[PDB]
Amino acid sequence: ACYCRIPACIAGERRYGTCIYQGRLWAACC
Repeated sequence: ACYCRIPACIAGERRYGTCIYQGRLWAACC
């Protein structure tokens, strides 16, 4: 599954895109 994260993905995840909520930009991390 993919998670929304700030400021970076966590261990063993890779960034594939972006989430938008609460007026902020999140890394989509899978």
